[PDB]
Amino acid sequence: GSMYLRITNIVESSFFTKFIIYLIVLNGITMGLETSKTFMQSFGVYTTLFKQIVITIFTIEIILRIYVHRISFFKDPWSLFDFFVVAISLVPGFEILRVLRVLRLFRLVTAVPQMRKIVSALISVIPGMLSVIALMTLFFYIFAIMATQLFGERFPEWFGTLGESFYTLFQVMTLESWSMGIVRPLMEVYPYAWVFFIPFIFVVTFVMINLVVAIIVDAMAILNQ
Amino acid sequence: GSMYLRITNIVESSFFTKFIIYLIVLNGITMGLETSKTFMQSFGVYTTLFKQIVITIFTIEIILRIYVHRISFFKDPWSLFDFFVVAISLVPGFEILRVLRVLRLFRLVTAVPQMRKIVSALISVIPGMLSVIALMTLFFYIFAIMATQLFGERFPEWFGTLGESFYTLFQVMTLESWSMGIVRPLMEVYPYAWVFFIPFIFVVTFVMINLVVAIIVDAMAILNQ
Amino acid sequence: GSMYLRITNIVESSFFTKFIIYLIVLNGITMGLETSKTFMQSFGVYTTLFKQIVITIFTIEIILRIYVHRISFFKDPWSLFDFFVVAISLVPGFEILRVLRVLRLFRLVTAVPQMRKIVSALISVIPGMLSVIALMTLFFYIFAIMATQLFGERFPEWFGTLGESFYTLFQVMTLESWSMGIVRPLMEVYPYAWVFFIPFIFVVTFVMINLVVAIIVDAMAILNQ
Amino acid sequence: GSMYLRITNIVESSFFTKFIIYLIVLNGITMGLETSKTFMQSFGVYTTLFKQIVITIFTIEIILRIYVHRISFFKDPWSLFDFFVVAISLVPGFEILRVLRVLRLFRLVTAVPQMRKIVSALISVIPGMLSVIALMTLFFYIFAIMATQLFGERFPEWFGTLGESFYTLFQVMTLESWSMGIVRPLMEVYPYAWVFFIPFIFVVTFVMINLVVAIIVDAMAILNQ
Ligand SMILES: CCCCCCCCCCCCCC(=O)OC[C@H](COP(=O)(O)OCC[N+](C)(C)C)OC(=O)CCCCCCCCCCCCC
Ligand SMILES: CCCCCCCCCCCCCC(=O)OC[C@H](COP(=O)(O)OCC[N+](C)(C)C)OC(=O)CCCCCCCCCCCCC
Ligand SMILES: CCCCCCCCCCCCCC(=O)OC[C@H](COP(=O)(O)OCC[N+](C)(C)C)OC(=O)CCCCCCCCCCCCC
Ligand SMILES: CCCCCCCCCCCCCC(=O)OC[C@H](COP(=O)(O)OCC[N+](C)(C)C)OC(=O)CCCCCCCCCCCCC
Ligand SMILES: CCCCCCCCCCCCCC(=O)OC[C@H](COP(=O)(O)OCC[N+](C)(C)C)OC(=O)CCCCCCCCCCCCC
Ligand SMILES: CCCCCCCCCCCCCC(=O)OC[C@H](COP(=O)(O)OCC[N+](C)(C)C)OC(=O)CCCCCCCCCCCCC
Ligand SMILES: CCCCCCCCCCCCCC(=O)OC[C@H](COP(=O)(O)OCC[N+](C)(C)C)OC(=O)CCCCCCCCCCCCC
Ligand SMILES: CCCCCCCCCCCCCC(=O)OC[C@H](COP(=O)(O)OCC[N+](C)(C)C)OC(=O)CCCCCCCCCCCCC
Ligand SMILES: CCCCCCCCCCCCO[C@@H]1O[C@H](CO)[C@@H](O[C@H]2O[C@H](CO)[C@@H](O)[C@H](O)[C@H]2O)[C@H](O)[C@H]1O
Ligand SMILES: CCCCCCCCCCCCO[C@@H]1O[C@H](CO)[C@@H](O[C@H]2O[C@H](CO)[C@@H](O)[C@H](O)[C@H]2O)[C@H](O)[C@H]1O
Ligand SMILES: CCCCCCCCCCCCO[C@@H]1O[C@H](CO)[C@@H](O[C@H]2O[C@H](CO)[C@@H](O)[C@H](O)[C@H]2O)[C@H](O)[C@H]1O
Ligand SMILES: CCCCCCCCCCCCO[C@@H]1O[C@H](CO)[C@@H](O[C@H]2O[C@H](CO)[C@@H](O)[C@H](O)[C@H]2O)[C@H](O)[C@H]1O
Ligand SMILES: CCCCCCCCCCCCO[C@@H]1O[C@H](CO)[C@@H](O[C@H]2O[C@H](CO)[C@@H](O)[C@H](O)[C@H]2O)[C@H](O)[C@H]1O
Ligand SMILES: CCCCCCCCCCCCO[C@@H]1O[C@H](CO)[C@@H](O[C@H]2O[C@H](CO)[C@@H](O)[C@H](O)[C@H]2O)[C@H](O)[C@H]1O
Ligand SMILES: CCCCCCCCCCCCO[C@@H]1O[C@H](CO)[C@@H](O[C@H]2O[C@H](CO)[C@@H](O)[C@H](O)[C@H]2O)[C@H](O)[C@H]1O
Ligand code: NA
Repeated sequence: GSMYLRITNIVESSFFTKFIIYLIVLNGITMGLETSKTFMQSFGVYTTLFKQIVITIFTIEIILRIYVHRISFFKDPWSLFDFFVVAISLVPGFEILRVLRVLRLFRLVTAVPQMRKIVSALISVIPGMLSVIALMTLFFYIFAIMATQLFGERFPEWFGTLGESFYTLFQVMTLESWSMGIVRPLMEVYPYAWVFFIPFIFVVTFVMINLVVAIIVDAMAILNQ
Repeated sequence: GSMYLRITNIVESSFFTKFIIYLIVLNGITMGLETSKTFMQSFGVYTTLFKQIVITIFTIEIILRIYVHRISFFKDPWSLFDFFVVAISLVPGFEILRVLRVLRLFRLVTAVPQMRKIVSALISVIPGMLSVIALMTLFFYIFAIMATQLFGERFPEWFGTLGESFYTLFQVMTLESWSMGIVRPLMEVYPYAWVFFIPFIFVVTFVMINLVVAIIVDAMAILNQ
Repeated sequence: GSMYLRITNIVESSFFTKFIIYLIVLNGITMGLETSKTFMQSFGVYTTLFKQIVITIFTIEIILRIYVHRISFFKDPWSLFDFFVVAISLVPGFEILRVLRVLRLFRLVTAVPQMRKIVSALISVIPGMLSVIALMTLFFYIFAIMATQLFGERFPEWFGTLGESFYTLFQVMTLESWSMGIVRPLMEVYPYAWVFFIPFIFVVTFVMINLVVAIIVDAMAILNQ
Repeated sequence: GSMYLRITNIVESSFFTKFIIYLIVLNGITMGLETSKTFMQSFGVYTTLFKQIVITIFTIEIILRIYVHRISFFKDPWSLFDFFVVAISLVPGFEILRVLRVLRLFRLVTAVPQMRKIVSALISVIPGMLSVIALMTLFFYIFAIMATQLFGERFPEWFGTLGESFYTLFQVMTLESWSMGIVRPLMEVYPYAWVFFIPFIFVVTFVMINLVVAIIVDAMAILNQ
């Protein structure tokens, strides 16, 4: 009751979240310096223990947050994200987790209010995009299957798999080395390969243009009214 | 009369189109697995016959649809598309048709209502573009002819044909390896080649920008009113 | 007087301009077929004389047009363009003119009304762009001079001239092989070369974005009112 | 008093700033010609002294400007820029300053009113971008650290440093040789490298799209009202 009110008044105070922010920036500087190998021979003893103390502080502070807000902490996406980040950082995963630990720096966007505002502004335009995202995914899946069965035996590196055909169709979509890297080599053996790729590029570019216009008229519809 | 009303009540029922949708997704999974050669040695006997039964079901179900709606089925673009897809899938074409058979997966967009809504939204912005499309096609045709007669003998691979000059001008338009892949090699022998290509890129980029702005002010004109 | 009224009624009749249009499309087909060398061994005798008769018809028909409208023909940009095109096509220029002759196909846009409408729509957005065009040209000129004097001796092919530095800065602007083609080779000898090019790319991209937004708010300003 | 009023009437007269403008354009022509080495053997004696007289004139004329407007000259960004430019041009820096001297040509934008108007129009859209700029910088910093610690030992040239990982992530962002130049070489040894780069590209492209839409709705918000 009084303990609760006092400890919640600590958890949702400014100085608490500010202290967490400043641990975040200091530890961001830390992880920036830890990529330097000469630096690590000299100061690795210190930098590792600094990461240890920040992570215990974070785990304690989500213990307090989750104490204050039991169900609503798990109903809240930002705190859900802080939980899952410190949890990943807490697990001892074949070293692939060491690189995942630096995701804790993303907590900066959850701790600081303006960053939180812009990333929710970013997520909010995604609902309107689901229709075109699914249209494009189906178009890519149908074309990936055709590109695989058309070019897979003679070009195993680029189209031998459904997965590699996704990859290289996605490359083509970004128009990166499309004709010189993939189409023209293909035409040295399959001469009408452009019949598959020119339409692919045209439809993909037009749908991608329509995606971005679709966004604007949404941000404008909330504006003119 | 009563038979008609009963069989039309079956054809335009939800469960019918839903069953067709679920055959579509199952067969999409099927065609996804059929690109895998090891999978096919094991289960090709089954996967081929699954494709056989889905295609007979589709042909039966367009027989029913076309029965219900004789003229209007052929006046309807989505059903016209389903007809032509199953028809392609029904024809025994030098194996080039085997890859065309996976176009049947596109029926998913015609069967499901939201996909149908977004692709007609996509087609509908095309009318407004016809003017600029034809302007660009004429500009490409005039430039393709000049690039052919300017660079064709000394660069047969890139400009020896009107068709190859279309191709490589289209490549340049996507700005993919423009100077490094085509212009600079050309300048090693024809030093003023940039006089042809820099304007080409400028006019092409400006017209393409104007295309996309042209789209927005159309989607906005239906909005502000 | 009556002769005038009758011959002007012929020049500004539909069938006259339509006949000119159909000569244009036939001759476009002609010039398309003339790039084919095997075709020319067979039918070059005919195709050349077809180009001769169309060009005499065009010169006669601008003689009539300029007869009808003396000063205003020269005050009119479309007719100014037809004049200069047939004039180029009439001059016997070291064969560089043979390729310029196909510019006569552009007369199609001047003869047909809808094409004329869209290309003036295209020209009309250019006035608003003069400010940013001149800002960019000054920025390119200042940077081209620095890139020349910084990298010209050790990289004569890319930056040895002010002209070659324009060219390759323009290439960088289109982001085509920027780091792999130019920056990274430069850094193998001049390690801080990115200090010149990263800002260049940032400012160039931001100004180019601002150019395109600048266009939209103009096309919208004529709309919301 | 009277001297002041007379000398301020000279400094803020048109002909004064116009004369400075014409020195600027003449000296721009000069610096354009100075990159030419054959030109310099012939006329370098003259061109260097021309640059000497223009720079003394500029230093005198900012002496007069700063005389007229003591505090407000330093409170004014355009005059602050002219000051710092002539000051750089006045310092005798291991020849790295010789190339910086051509920045004096940028004074043209500060002297001429329309250029001044468009560049402040350009700066003014930057405030609204700070939120997304900082979001992207944090995302790049977190990913640069992961790309360094994931790929640095086996790819020292592209990811051996935090700085080189910034560079090549920025390259990927411009989609320049992404898969062919970096991802596919990486996959020859680290096969799941796309799990790092495909998301990177998706999030980076979406945030960059949102940046540009963010700009438009700002330029439109000042318009519809
Ligand atoms: C919002 C996010 C802001 C991001 C701003 C980023 C500012 C820093 C970017 C770093 C750019 C330079 C990196 C670099 O040059 O790397 C070199 C070293 C590794 O080399 P090293 O092995 O030390 O080689 C020594 C060679 N020697 C003896 C001749 C000197 O590698 C390093 O030493 C890297 C040192 C990085 C310092 C950390 C900077 C933290 C900035 C603030 C981030 C806080 C937000 C979480
Ligand atoms: C986060 C919010 C929404 C995100 C929007 C995108 C959502 C859809 C994402 C794609 C869904 C399909 C994923 C997929 O098919 O994965 C297949 C492959 C498997 O890779 P793999 O076969 O292991 O790679 C081979 C390379 N090797 C052997 C030499 C190592 O892995 C890949 O190659 C994937 C390549 C990129 C595929 C992108 C597909 C784009 C579809 C439409 C995207 C939206 C456009 C607006
Ligand atoms: C709206 C459209 C949604 C699209 C979502 C796409 C999700 C699936 C993307 C597939 C990405 C991965 C593809 C891939 O990795 O290919 C590998 C195999 C071929 O290799 P394989 O010859 O089996 O090599 C065996 C090697 N061994 C023995 C060591 C294991 O190739 C395969 O096995 C591919 C298996 C694909 C499964 C089908 C997935 C269907 C997803 C739902 C689509 C329904 C809408 C029509
Ligand atoms: C679906 C809705 C509307 C679509 C908008 C585009 C409509 C216009 C499409 C193009 C019309 C002209 C087609 C054409 O000229 O085809 C010529 C070539 C023939 O190829 P080919 O000579 O067999 O290729 C040689 C390569 N080889 C020998 C080594 C195998 O084949 C090609 O290389 C074609 C290359 C692409 C040409 C694109 C022309 C773009 C014009 C404006 C496009 C619209 C921009 C908004
Ligand atoms: C608004 C503008 C519309 C533009 C639509 C463009 C439609 C035509 C695009 C041409 C695409 C194909 C070009 C092509 O494949 O070139 C091959 C030949 C040159 O090869 P050739 O030397 O004949 O080799 C013979 C080989 N052999 C004996 C085994 C057959 O090269 C040719 O034969 C080219 C023939 C082109 C025919 C002219 C088409 C005119 C279309 C309408 C344009 C009118 C508007 C002015
Ligand atoms: C039509 C309506 C308005 C058009 C907007 C653009 C207006 C401004 C155009 C550029 C003005 C300056 C032209 C210029 O500086 O020409 C220099 C070079 C000379 O070439 P050169 O030195 O012969 O090339 C060397 C290659 N080699 C020896 C191996 C054969 O030739 C080039 O390399 C030129 C390269 C492209 C320069 C583009 C400069 C862009 C400035 C801002 C463009 C507008 C962005 C919105
Ligand atoms: C708003 C900004 C407007 C910018 C407009 C730019 C117009 C000029 C662009 C220059 C493009 C051509 C550059 C070029 O071709 O470079 C060649 C020479 C260096 O070669 P060089 O060593 O002379 O070789 C001689 C070879 N020989 C004996 C056989 C003739 O290199 C040169 O001679 C370059 C000469 C450039 C002349 C200066 C042009 C000033 C234009 C107005 C700028 C005023 C605003 C500040
Ligand atoms: C002017 C108004 C606002 C401007 C917007 C951008 C503001 C943020 C800029 C970037 C801040 C971080 C700078 C940084 O981390 O510098 C690190 C490296 C150090 O280079 P270094 O390690 O010496 O390069 C190695 C190459 N070598 C050894 C072979 C010579 O140097 C680099 O490689 C930098 C590479 C480009 C980094 C761009 C980061 C973009 C973040 C978001 C950009 C805004 C997107 C809208
Ligand atoms: C919504 C729009 C949908 C657009 C869909 C378009 C699909 C069209 C795909 C075109 C694919 C072209 O791929 C085509 O494959 C066949 C099948 O082997 C090749 O066929 C042949 O190739 C060469 C011929 O010199 C030989 O090695 C061999 O005799 C044979 O395999 C064709 O020469 C090639 O051009
Ligand atoms: C709406 C805008 C329209 C823009 C249209 C612009 C068209 C301009 C095209 C410029 C083309 C340049 O192409 C030009 O071709 C001629 C004709 O052989 C070459 O001429 C020469 O090339 C080299 C010279 O070293 C020699 O091999 C040879 O003696 C000769 O063929 C020129 O050196 C080349 O620079
Ligand atoms: C069936 C679909 C209907 C077809 C019509 C749809 C449009 C298709 C256009 C062809 C696709 C290739 O698209 C190519 O993309 C590149 C991207 O670098 C464009 O380059 C772009 O540069 C600027 C700067 O970003 C853009 O504002 C502009 O849209 C475009 O000019 C090429 O100018 C464009 O041609
Ligand atoms: C509006 C924004 C304006 C932005 C303007 C930015 C301009 C900055 C330009 C940075 C250019 C870097 O170019 C720099 O040139 C000098 C001058 O030789 C090189 O200096 C040195 O290079 C290498 C060093 O290993 C040696 O061969 C040699 O001893 C020497 O020439 C630098 O190492 C290089 O990094
Ligand atoms: C006669 C025509 C009038 C000439 C003026 C018309 C504009 C011409 C611009 C030069 C054309 C090259 O166009 C080049 O396209 C590339 C596409 O990757 C742009 O790169 C682009 O990145 C972003 C992200 O998409 C775009 O929002 C932006 O438009 C542009 O900066 C280059 O910045 C631009 O310069
Ligand atoms: C907001 C979104 C955030 C997205 C973040 C995504 C991060 C995911 C990064 C995936 C990185 C893949 O990088 C992965 O690195 C490990 C660690 O060595 C490699 O592991 C192995 O590589 C090869 C295996 O043949 C061998 O040389 C060796 O035995 C081993 O090092 C993996 O095979 C590689 O695929
Ligand atoms: C001082 C200036 C202020 C700096 C901020 C201005 C923005 C600078 C951004 C960095 C420039 C590189 O710009 C790079 O252009 C490429 C063009 O292929 C973009 O790729 C683009 O793809 C799509 C499709 O066209 C565009 O709608 C979008 O704008 C962008 O994501 C990269 O995502 C972008 O990062
Ligand atoms: Na490229």
